[PDB]
Amino acid sequence: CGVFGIWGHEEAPQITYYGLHSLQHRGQEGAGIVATDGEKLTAHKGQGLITEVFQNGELSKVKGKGAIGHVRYATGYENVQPLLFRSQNNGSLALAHNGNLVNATQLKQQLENQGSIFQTSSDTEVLAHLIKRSGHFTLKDQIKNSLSMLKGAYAFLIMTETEMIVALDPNGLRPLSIGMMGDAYVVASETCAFDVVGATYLREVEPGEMLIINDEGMKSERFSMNINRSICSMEYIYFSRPDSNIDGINVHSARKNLGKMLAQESAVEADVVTGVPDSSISAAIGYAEATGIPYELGLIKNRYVGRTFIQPSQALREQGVRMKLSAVRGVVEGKRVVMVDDSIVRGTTSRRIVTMLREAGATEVHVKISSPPIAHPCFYGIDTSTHEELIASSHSVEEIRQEIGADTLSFLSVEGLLKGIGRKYDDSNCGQCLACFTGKYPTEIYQDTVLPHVK
Amino acid sequence: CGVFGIWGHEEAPQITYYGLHSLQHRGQEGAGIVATDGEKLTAHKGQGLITEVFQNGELSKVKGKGAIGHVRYATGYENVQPLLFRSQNNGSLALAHNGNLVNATQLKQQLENQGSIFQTSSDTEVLAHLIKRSGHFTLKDQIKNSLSMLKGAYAFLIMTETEMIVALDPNGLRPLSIGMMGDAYVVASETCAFDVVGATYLREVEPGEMLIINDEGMKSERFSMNINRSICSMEYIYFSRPDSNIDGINVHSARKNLGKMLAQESAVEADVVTGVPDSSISAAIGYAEATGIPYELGLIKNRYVGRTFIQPSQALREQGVRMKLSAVRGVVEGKRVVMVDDSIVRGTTSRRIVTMLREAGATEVHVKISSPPIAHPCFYGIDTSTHEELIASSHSVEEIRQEIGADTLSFLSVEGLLKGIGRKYDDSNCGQCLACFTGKYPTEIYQDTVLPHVK
Amino acid sequence: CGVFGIWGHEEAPQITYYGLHSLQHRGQEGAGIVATDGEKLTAHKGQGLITEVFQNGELSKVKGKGAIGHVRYATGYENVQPLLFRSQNNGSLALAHNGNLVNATQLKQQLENQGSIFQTSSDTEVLAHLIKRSGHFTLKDQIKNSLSMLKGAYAFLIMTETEMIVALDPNGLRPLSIGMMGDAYVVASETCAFDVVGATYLREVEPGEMLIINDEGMKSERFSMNINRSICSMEYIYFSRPDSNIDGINVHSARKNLGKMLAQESAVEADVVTGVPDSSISAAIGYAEATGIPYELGLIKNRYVGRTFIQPSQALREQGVRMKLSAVRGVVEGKRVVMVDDSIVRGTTSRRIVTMLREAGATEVHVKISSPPIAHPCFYGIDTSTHEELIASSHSVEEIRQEIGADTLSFLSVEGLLKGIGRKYDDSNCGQCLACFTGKYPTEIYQDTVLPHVK
Amino acid sequence: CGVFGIWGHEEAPQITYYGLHSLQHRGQEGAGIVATDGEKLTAHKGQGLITEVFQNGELSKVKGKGAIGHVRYATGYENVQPLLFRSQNNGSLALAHNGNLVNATQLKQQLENQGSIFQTSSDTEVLAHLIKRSGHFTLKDQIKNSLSMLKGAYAFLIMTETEMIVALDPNGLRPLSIGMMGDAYVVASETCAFDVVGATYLREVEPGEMLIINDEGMKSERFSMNINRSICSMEYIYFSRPDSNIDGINVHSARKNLGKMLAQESAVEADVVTGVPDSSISAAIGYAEATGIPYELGLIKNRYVGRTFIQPSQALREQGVRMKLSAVRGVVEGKRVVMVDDSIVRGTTSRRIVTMLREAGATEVHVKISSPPIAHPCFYGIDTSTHEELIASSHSVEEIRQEIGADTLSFLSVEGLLKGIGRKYDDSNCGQCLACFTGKYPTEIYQDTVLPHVK
Ligand SMILES: Nc1ncnc2c1ncn2[C@@H]1O[C@H](COP(=O)(O)OP(=O)(O)O)[C@@H](O)[C@H]1O
Ligand SMILES: Nc1ncnc2c1ncn2[C@@H]1O[C@H](COP(=O)(O)OP(=O)(O)O)[C@@H](O)[C@H]1O
Ligand SMILES: Nc1ncnc2c1ncn2[C@@H]1O[C@H](COP(=O)(O)OP(=O)(O)O)[C@@H](O)[C@H]1O
Ligand SMILES: Nc1ncnc2c1ncn2[C@@H]1O[C@H](COP(=O)(O)OP(=O)(O)O)[C@@H](O)[C@H]1O
Ligand SMILES: Nc1nc2c(ncn2[C@@H]2O[C@H](COP(=O)(O)O)[C@@H](O)[C@H]2O)c(=O)[nH]1
Ligand SMILES: Nc1nc2c(ncn2[C@@H]2O[C@H](COP(=O)(O)O)[C@@H](O)[C@H]2O)c(=O)[nH]1
Ligand SMILES: Nc1nc2c(ncn2[C@@H]2O[C@H](COP(=O)(O)O)[C@@H](O)[C@H]2O)c(=O)[nH]1
Ligand SMILES: Nc1nc2c(ncn2[C@@H]2O[C@H](COP(=O)(O)O)[C@@H](O)[C@H]2O)c(=O)[nH]1
Ligand code: SF4
Ligand code: SF4
Ligand SMILES: [Mg+2]
Ligand SMILES: [Mg+2]
Ligand SMILES: [Mg+2]
Ligand SMILES: [Mg+2]
Repeated sequence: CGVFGIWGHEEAPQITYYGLHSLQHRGQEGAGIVATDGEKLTAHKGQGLITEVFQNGELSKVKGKGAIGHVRYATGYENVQPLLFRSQNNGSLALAHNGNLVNATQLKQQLENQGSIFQTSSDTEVLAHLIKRSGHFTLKDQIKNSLSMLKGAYAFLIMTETEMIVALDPNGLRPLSIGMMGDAYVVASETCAFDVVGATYLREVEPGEMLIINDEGMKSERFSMNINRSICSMEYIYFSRPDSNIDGINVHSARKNLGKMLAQESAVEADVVTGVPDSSISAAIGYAEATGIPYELGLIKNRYVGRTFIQPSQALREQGVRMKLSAVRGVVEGKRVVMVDDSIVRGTTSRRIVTMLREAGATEVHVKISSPPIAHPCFYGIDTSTHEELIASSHSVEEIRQEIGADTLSFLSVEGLLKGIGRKYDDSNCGQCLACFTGKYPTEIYQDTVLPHVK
Repeated sequence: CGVFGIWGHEEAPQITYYGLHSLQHRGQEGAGIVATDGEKLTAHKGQGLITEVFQNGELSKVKGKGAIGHVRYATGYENVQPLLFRSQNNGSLALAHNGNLVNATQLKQQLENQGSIFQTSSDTEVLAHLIKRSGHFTLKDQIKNSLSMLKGAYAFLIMTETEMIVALDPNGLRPLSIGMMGDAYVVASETCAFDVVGATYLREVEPGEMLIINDEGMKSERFSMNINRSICSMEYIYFSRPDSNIDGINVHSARKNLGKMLAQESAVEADVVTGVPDSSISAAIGYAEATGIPYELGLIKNRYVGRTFIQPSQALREQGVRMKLSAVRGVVEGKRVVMVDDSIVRGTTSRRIVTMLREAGATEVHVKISSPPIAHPCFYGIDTSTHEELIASSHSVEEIRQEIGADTLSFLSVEGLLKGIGRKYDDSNCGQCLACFTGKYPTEIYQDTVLPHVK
Repeated sequence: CGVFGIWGHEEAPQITYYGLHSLQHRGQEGAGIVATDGEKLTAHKGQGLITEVFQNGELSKVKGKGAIGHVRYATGYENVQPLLFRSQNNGSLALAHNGNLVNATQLKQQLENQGSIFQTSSDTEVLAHLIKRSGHFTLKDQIKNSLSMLKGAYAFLIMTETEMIVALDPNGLRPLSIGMMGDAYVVASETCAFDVVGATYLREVEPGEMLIINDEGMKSERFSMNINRSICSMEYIYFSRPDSNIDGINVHSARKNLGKMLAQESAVEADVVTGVPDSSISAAIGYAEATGIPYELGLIKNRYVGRTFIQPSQALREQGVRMKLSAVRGVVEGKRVVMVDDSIVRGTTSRRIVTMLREAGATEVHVKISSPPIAHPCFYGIDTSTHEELIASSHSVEEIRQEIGADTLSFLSVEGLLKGIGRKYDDSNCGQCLACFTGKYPTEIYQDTVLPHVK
Repeated sequence: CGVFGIWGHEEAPQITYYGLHSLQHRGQEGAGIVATDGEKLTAHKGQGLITEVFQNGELSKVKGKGAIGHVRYATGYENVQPLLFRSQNNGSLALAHNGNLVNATQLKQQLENQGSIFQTSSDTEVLAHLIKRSGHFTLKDQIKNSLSMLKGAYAFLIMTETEMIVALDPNGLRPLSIGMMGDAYVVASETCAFDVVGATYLREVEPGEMLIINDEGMKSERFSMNINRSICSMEYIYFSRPDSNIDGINVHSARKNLGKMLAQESAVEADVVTGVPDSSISAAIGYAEATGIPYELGLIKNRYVGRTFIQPSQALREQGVRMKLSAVRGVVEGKRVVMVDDSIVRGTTSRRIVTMLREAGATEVHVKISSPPIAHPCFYGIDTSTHEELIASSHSVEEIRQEIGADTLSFLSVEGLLKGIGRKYDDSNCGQCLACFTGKYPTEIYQDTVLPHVK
């Protein structure tokens, strides 16, 4: 999921459309914008892409000087964010979340026992309920208080008629950054949103920090003095857009260095290096460049394989009909190929890619993954978690190489990964979460905790 | 436009969906399939993408053992091909064209003076009328006769209840190839269609050749003994998909060598090489690889900028809101950049790209084009032609350079182009049309001839 | 089908929208408007209702000072009229037909043997082909000549850049009338269109007459000196809108008199008179009024049973789920009911209505039909013809009574019908066609002649 | 709004579709069904008509043995009912309301001060919140308790996995009735739903009664011992379907007697009586029948003037383009006309109708309304309330006549209204609410009370 907010701009909702658009890759299962003129909050949101949602429901209707918007990844319209709430006497509150609350089950029951009704399936709503059923005089304080009860990953955009309030979990598991458009303030899951809308980078939101932005500026305030830096590794490996800089480190560049690292760890002798569009192009470029083997487009992703697309019958696929990707035998025929991918999860893609490549007449396929094996669940986002079984969880690397049918299989080591990304922080893992590789989670996982999809 | 036919396959219409899908890049302004069981011809076709056309109108309805399908590029439903015609006594005829008939105006008047009514704007219809108002006993012959009266570029798919008939203009200006799916025969504008559906390459259809395919096989027959090989250069430079092999030469590989050629002609000293997604990625890879400068993603194309997408107000764009592309300052900031593009037409894109790149903090932009300047009209397809004025037609490489704002600007020479593609044919231009560069057209252009868009 | 044209009005296409709208009942299977400014012809047309076609495709795009429009009844977007044809040297022609050409098969072959290609399934196209392949210098003359070769029912609207041309078959089987909007001329299948758009009635187009309307006025010209008046009876009984006056006789009033006639022929003793909405409301009002029995709404038609509507499973219908109509037991329970309907065709509706009425607790059902039995095919329109078998064609009135389950069944006699409508022409059937009752067709029916649906 | 529930039927959701369909006239601004198999509650709902909602979202998905459905009138998807609520431990609750809670503002603040979040704008949600934040052990009791805190009009359908619970406000302002389908129980706003789905009438739900229906039957329980019968008069005059029997009195028959009453109060000498389709057809029939003047269709409502329909420019309307209705001059030309309408609100319709009728050449128009003037707000439904100003509130009868331009204007007296409906309940107004005529409301209207639209 991706979130974008901006405060202090005539066309805040348009900017949000564009910002949110640049984050559209974060998920395409819904989208929404809520905007404020100072008096009223306007809002349109729906399922599907941002474009399926607007000009299928007018962007003109939503008007304001501040807005927050959310792009939802999904595994019901009630769940499409931002969530907006109105009240008789106390005005309005819109909220948008990226992450996952690892104690949400707990809190829902407590809040339900206190008499809260839940209408969505979102964590964002839980935050809404804590805020309401909170003692403090001010919202700033209701929020600070509520935040400190949440466990897990969360980047939160919240706004009312008069302010925008931004908060990041004290591990800073998800990225969140701040930018300037003149005097406007902009806040986005990824920096690419800034590039796209004309915003200048300012800095990251600090884990455990909270920003209150309004017509007289921005103020920062802690809500968790002790912080334990562990940003999601997959943001770097896979999930963010390559033009984004996570913490000033560019995602393309990082992923390319992950390729150089792979080349230094497990070089093999070969004729062409291909990436997989679009997950592992930057790794592949980096790998080829390190080894001296030429980078080729040995695999093509069909640009138009949306949800509209009719799946070939399984019998057709046996026949050889491709769906999303195919191997270019124009390029690989008679070559021995290094196929670089960002990661392996189920293993199903790499097996398929190895098979197509051989069916295009590659003589060797050497699969090289720019991540350590993925053997543990994620609990910090629906986007990053999965219900699918993990191959790395039960198969050794060699057991895996046999399953995908590669000639060789190589994963980046953890040091390689950490070294490749080049993150500066002082501890044995550079302020990154590595839970899904190592099994060592940066927050406690309770026994009532459900997997993000399980909601 | 792109055309796909297959004869001898239970699921000919499904295969055509998938084949046509792989050619979807050829144009998205309409699409259609016509299929035959041996008795009746079924057909669904509409405007928009293949997916907007199917599951918006059922693919299940169209059933057969042969089908031909067309994907239309455009600058009205009546014009979406294939064109299907029925008759009381003489059964049916479906026709699909890719190319442009440089004498269509002439023929229309003659056929109109003979009492033909025209209901579409397509060249395909002209062929239908010549066939009908033709003397010969058989269709094969009516077609051969009709064909010989056409001037220009044309790949034709034609079919009836009982046969499929394929024909290519005797210059072979557009590609057309044949493949096998078991015993089925398959014919497509590009080979990538074969890759995608499980077809094996057989050969190209010969310029001036005509194929008749039916339940007992395929037969070839000339309709123009003297042929003059001049395949569209842009198919190689720009227009085909990179996994396609035009005449056994792979389009990715070719375009990459065009990069190597650029590097040998006009190397400059720089820090990063970027392509433009997706037009000039392969050129860029090749250029970087030749020069030793690192390949980076210094430009990103937003994946979701469909026709649904709301254009930023011109005032917003002045503000810095991007549409389709943006420059990654995460990558270029402080670097001197070689920006490789396939071609320049209006010049408007390259100017923009140069500006964004400088706004992302690139210190130098060196624009290097993997084509000779484009200074003459195309007359051999709506896809390849344009109503926009050509910058290269009135500006020296210098006045252009100044106009896009590049530090340097370099076009591939013609020899470089010919050498890069590396066609082996014996004549001064390797069996390629270079008309839009050189002004020397491979067919005669009459005075009544309209530009392809003018229809 | 219904046709509307107007010449000499800034907003001719809007007027046509509205005119066509008032004729929407004529059929809902497509619709189109073609308009001219004097230079170019603009045109939008599609399948479905006029509103599904406009604001699903803009009315703003079609602009002009004359337009013709068509509303199509159906049992292909190629078939939606008007048909528009363009040419290199000779400008444009749009044509719209209401009726059916009883020799169309003949003509198509002849025109096909002369080398015409047919792209639609419409009669309108045949006229287009005769006009083109016609010897005379002027269009007026080409049309007159072409017309005289047509056999059957036809009201034609035709127009070019400069004129509108209107023609009615020399039997005047379909209505067609002329009106004035200021200085504009208006032509419509039904007069209700005039009421709706602010047009004044002028007169009927004479059977075998042809109008040429242009910027200097209207001129009349015969194309068949000998005429034989036989207007479709169903236009009066059923098919036209009740606010329309066919030949100055109002359709409501006529149908009501048909009710008075029924009352004079076969009065029965009963408690309530119900019509069937909406086919036989006026008849029912008239019947009740004659007999003195009270008019009630003993049947209700659900206003929202469009094509979107999910048909109840046949098992549900056995359970008692209704679709379009139901009987009001609030009104009929314990009463003996006269149920008046305009006509019987298959018989399936009257049986159902009799059953529902008995299930609402009516003690008697007396079915009284304001038309003679329908025992012969129609050949003069798809609207008026049917592929369904005619009950009256094989069943005596008695049998039909037994089949619908009525207590009594009564059809209007032919004299009653003729007397009720009240037309004053001097011949044994008052200038009406009674073919589907009597079997005596007012034009010759050839052996190659297909039923209007068979196309 | 209209509500339909049925318990104990394999196809409960289909039946609900059909039942809801028959209540579609109640409003077309949304629709929804929730169904239960005993374990899970399934639900589809959306904006627009029932058919726009289903087969645009599958009815097959929603399955069960009980269901409740709602059809919403509106002047958001969040507001489309039924409202469905789920919980971790306590299962599910769906609720649907028809009516309006005249103290909802009060209760929302109280519930908001107790920490409730409100996500819809509906009264239905308020009931949901009272139920949750209620002390009692059982739901039956939580509801009874919650109900007793509501002020205003309310018919409520509520259901869970195991039961259906129905309740009517102790004034019985909205109709609600019970029927049988074999052993199934059916509950609907109007009886016409029963007719349509094959249900037998059982009785009305008693004002202040509550039904609990489950797999072992139905049980009744009061929640307000003292009841004060005042059913909405407009249900009879206008709002219900003519085949519905409100409290055993048929709505057609009643409205017809309202015509007889009008005829007895203010007969005038005239030539034809027309109603207005479809609001005042039954009144008109009754009037004509009383006076002996013939009933004619002097006005026609265009059947296809949906929300899709393009409104004629105001300039066109000045020209004489009609929208929904037009006058039949075929019928009224030269006649003096009694135009009977159910009611007058703004007065805008009657003025228009009088004008069209004169433009069709009626010599006199005598407007006769089958309701007392409407001079006071409604507070008991969005359907029945309006934001438009009431003409009768500031204009004397004779001042309205001048405004609509009638020759004469006549309202039914209150006695006439009461007498016509035939009602005899032992009080001065027969158990009907007459608030919008008299100003004497049957419940107290608080100072915080907003007009139903104001939400
Ligand atoms: N506009 C864009 N340009 C380039 N890369 C992008 C863009 N948007 C997202 N991405 C990248 O796409 C990658 C995944 O692409 P995709 O092929 O859809 O993934 P996968 O094949 O694994 O399902 C991500 O790792 C991300 O960096
Ligand atoms: N599925 C695909 N994968 C990669 N490249 C593709 C694909 N389909 C088409 N192309 C390529 O895209 C290029 C043009 O992409 P695009 O960015 O849309 O062009 P442009 O930016 O010039 O308008 C073509 O030169 C073609 O080779
Ligand atoms: N706007 C209208 N108002 C009243 N009657 C109309 C209107 N439009 C068409 N009609 C009438 O509707 C009748 C048929 O209505 P419908 O119930 O659809 O026919 P059927 O039930 O036989 O299929 C026609 O006989 C025609 O006169
Ligand atoms: N299927 C139906 N058949 C007949 N009358 C109906 C039907 N459904 C609703 N009605 C009636 O329609 C009347 C209003 O019709 P309409 O013309 O839409 O109202 P109005 O013109 O006042 O806006 C109501 O008074 C109601 O009794
Ligand atoms: N790690 C990861 N990879 C993903 C995700 N979604 C798609 N992918 C892609 O899926 C690949 C592995 O797919 P799998 O092995 O499960 O078939 C990775 O290369 C990556 O490109 C996700 O959420 N996480
Ligand atoms: N030559 C050519 N380039 C095209 C066409 N359509 C899009 N392009 C793209 O447009 C670029 C030049 O755009 P322009 O200079 O006209 O603004 C080329 O790099 C190519 O990527 C086309 O039909 N022909
Ligand atoms: N005569 C006739 N009736 C039609 C037509 N379309 C619908 N109807 C209706 O169908 C009724 C008879 O239906 P059927 O007996 O075929 O079931 C007539 O009352 C009329 O209301 C048509 O084209 N012709
Ligand atoms: N009383 C009433 N009439 C309504 C309503 N909606 C539509 N109408 C119609 O509107 C007519 C009066 O329209 P008006 O005078 O406001 O222009 C009544 O005859 C009735 O047919 C409603 O909610 N209440
Ligand atoms: S477990 Fe893996 S995917 Fe999840 S936050 Fe940590 S690094 Fe990211
Ligand atoms: S046969 Fe019957 S339906 Fe046909 S034109 Fe004659 S009267 Fe009309
Ligand atoms: Mg990948
Ligand atoms: Mg390019
Ligand atoms: Mg009828
Ligand atoms: Mg009314």
